[PDB]
Amino acid sequence: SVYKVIDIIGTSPTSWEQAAAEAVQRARDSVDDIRVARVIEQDMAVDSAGKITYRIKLEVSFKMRPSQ
Amino acid sequence: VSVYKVIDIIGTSPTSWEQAAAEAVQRARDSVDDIRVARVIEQDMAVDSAGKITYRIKLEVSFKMRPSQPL
Amino acid sequence: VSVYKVIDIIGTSPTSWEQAAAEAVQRARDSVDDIRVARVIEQDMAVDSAGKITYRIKLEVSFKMRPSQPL
Amino acid sequence: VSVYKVIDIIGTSPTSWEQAAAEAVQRARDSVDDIRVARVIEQDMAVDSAGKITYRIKLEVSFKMRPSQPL
Amino acid sequence: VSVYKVIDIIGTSPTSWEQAAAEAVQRARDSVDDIRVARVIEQDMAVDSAGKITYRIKLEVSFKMRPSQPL
Amino acid sequence: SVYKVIDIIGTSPTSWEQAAAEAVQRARDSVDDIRVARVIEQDMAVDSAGKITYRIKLEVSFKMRPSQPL
Amino acid sequence: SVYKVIDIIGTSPTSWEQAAAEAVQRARDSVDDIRVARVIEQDMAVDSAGKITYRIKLEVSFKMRPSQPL
Amino acid sequence: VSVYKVIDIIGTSPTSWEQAAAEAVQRARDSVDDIRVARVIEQDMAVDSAGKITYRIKLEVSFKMRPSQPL
Amino acid sequence: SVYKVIDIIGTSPTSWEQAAAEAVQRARDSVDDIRVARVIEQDMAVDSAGKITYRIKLEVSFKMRPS
Amino acid sequence: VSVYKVIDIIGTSPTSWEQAAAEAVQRARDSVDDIRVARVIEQDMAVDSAGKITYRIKLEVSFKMRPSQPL
Amino acid sequence: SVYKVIDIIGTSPTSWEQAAAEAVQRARDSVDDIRVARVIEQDMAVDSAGKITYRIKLEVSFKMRPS
Amino acid sequence: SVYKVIDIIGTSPTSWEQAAAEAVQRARDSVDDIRVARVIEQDMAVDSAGKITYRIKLEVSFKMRPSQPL
Ligand SMILES: [Ca+2]
Ligand SMILES: [Ca+2]
Ligand SMILES: [Ca+2]
Ligand SMILES: [Ca+2]
Ligand SMILES: [Pt+2]
Ligand SMILES: [Pt+2]
Ligand SMILES: [Pt+2]
Repeated sequence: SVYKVIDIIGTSPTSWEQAAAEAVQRARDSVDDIRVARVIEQDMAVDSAGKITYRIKLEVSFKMRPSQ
Repeated sequence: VSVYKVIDIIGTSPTSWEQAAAEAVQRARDSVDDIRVARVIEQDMAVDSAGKITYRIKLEVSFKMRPSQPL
Repeated sequence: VSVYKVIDIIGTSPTSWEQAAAEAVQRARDSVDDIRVARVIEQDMAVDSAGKITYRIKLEVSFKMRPSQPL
Repeated sequence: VSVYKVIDIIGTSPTSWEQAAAEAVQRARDSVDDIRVARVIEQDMAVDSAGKITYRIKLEVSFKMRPSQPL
Repeated sequence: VSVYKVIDIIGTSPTSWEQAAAEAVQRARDSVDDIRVARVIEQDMAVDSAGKITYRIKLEVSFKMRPSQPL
Repeated sequence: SVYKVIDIIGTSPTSWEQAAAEAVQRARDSVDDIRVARVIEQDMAVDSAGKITYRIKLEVSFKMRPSQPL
Repeated sequence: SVYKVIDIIGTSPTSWEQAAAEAVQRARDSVDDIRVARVIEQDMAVDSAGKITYRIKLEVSFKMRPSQPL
Repeated sequence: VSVYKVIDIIGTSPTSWEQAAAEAVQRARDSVDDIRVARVIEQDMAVDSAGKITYRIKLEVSFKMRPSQPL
Repeated sequence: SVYKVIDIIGTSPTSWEQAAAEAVQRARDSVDDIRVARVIEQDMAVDSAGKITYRIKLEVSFKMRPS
Repeated sequence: VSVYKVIDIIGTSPTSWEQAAAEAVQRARDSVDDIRVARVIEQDMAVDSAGKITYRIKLEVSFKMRPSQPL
Repeated sequence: SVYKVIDIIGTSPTSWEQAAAEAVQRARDSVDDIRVARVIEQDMAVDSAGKITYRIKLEVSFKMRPS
Repeated sequence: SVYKVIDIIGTSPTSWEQAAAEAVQRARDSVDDIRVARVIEQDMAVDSAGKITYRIKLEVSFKMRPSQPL
């Protein structure tokens, strides 16, 4: 009945959707009761060749197990 | 003499935020016939226990009120 | 008990944001009798190709929900 | 459901913002019963010339948009 | 005339945010007397070294200034 | 040098500019120091007959005199 | 298509609408496809005599044309 | 020169937002001694299919960062 | 060094990503030096046949040469 | 019953935003000894007509209400 | 009377004040009427060896001159 | 590449810059890939003697790794 909230950033060369999804799946590997991920910010990183990386910051909350 | 109402509406899709937006815009157009702009207010995802993702988006749209229509 | 609905409306005017706002409020009062305040949320101008300006203003108002009005 | 309606509503109470919010939610649930989350947008108090306080709260709620339901 | 001053004030209580607000509004009403609405701007808690909580709330109120009152 | 900041509301049946000018002139009654007023918020009161009052909240700042309260 | 966004400030002794109109016209003298100007901020400057100038900041967008720097 | 860690946590309770906030403070103090302020970030309510309400509240807390353990 | 910051809008019938990349590619035509573009706002234009245009407003910053 | 006033104040300095803030706080403390925290709200610079910069900073401070600081 | 508004970023190895001073002085090379610069955002770049650059984004306005 | 983002507060009697460098330095003890720190909030504490402590809240992000559990 008490949850930790954290922000994470996903990235992808394909889409904000895939960057988000990757980040949520990685989070689920280790905290395992994420129900909602809220989009906080979106941006793009760009290199000199013009390759774009889509980056997305998400807020996810998870039930804290009786631990520190 | 033109007064508009503004509402928020949410679309959802397994595919994308663009698809979730398009669903909500289509449903709004079935109710009113002068929507020209829909602004993105918030985006999120819902994740079910099996890890299936649904993309969700809240849009703000305005449309001209008809005389006598309720608030 | 008493519960209220809040909505956002946009008035428009070739003259002023005050006139656009008064038009929106008067239209609102044609439907509900209990509006005593209207908060300004946003203002803009639309411009056509001749340069004719329409002042536009988004207002938030609230009013009592009547039970015989479906949500 | 691919589309959800969103509305903002205000509840009031002489006793708590929690009561003001529960009343607003329960009144909305009378009309649409799949409301699962209500977000607090704004809180205030009205104070009458005797000093009597009314707690007021504005909530945003969403629910599946029905066929033939206005936006 | 009819110019108002707008100020923020914080009330505190071990019991609730509503009581902390009531304390602040009652205190303000004995100095300035035409306060009709108090808006909640921020809420927090102070926790002491023993773990006792003090709920604290920042409110915005406006009151009519006397014709000659300094700023 | 240190400046006090205050927020004030003016009102008018006619315009927000008048509402603002009224608030600003009242401020100028006890301080020759006001050079900018920022609009923070705008609304209208509407009475039962539907008469409108435009109201506007402004922020002003001015030098703190060594004997004034904050 | 791709567009440029800019903020501009108009001023007037008369009204925020006139300040805004004036800035918009100025903008339109250079580009023909401004369709909306969003109000971002309003303020007033006030001189030592208490004379008021209404000032308004607006955000406008227009199609960027080859003969146009960023 | 000291460094502090900042985290956000959410408490919940069927009773009130004050109680939801106290549950989250209690849980935080099980791990750290020196939380002294908890700022309210957001409040909402979750409503189950039976109409039962749970009050939820997101708090931001800071405390001394110790050389061990995570940023 | 000193950088200029500008806002630009890209549009696409396909996606906000395509609208953004269009806008960034065009910016890098006038100044190759852009490394990040932050999304500021997103919206859609909808015509009377219900055809959607996705639009996105980006902030970019670049080394001021001027020149 | 413990109620606090909140005010905004601005300090200025040709040297730094730190010195600007410190000047404001020191002036505030000349009147009210118990100010312990000041939050930065905004920073800017005023620039004169041959390039001299003045750093300015707006701070928010709170302190227990008292009749020598009416409001 | 009409004014142009722009955002600019300055950097410094030593302070946000100096980073700001630099951006303001660079703007003044091009325009004469700048009277206020508002701070929008502050950040720091940090290289792989731990060296810090203070960066600041300012908004400035000035009268827009003919053409 | 998935990153974690956290907020951290540095303090210093010297300046907000030095308070920021303190928090950045401390974070570098834990992770090595921090390249930018964004300022979120600034404040000061002041003691009864007028001694000031500058405080600054920074947001930083770094690639996820076992030693920095979520
Ligand atoms: Ca309560
Ligand atoms: Ca006007
Ligand atoms: Ca997409
Ligand atoms: Ca400094
Ligand atoms: Pt220790
Ligand atoms: Pt008093
Ligand atoms: Pt891990």
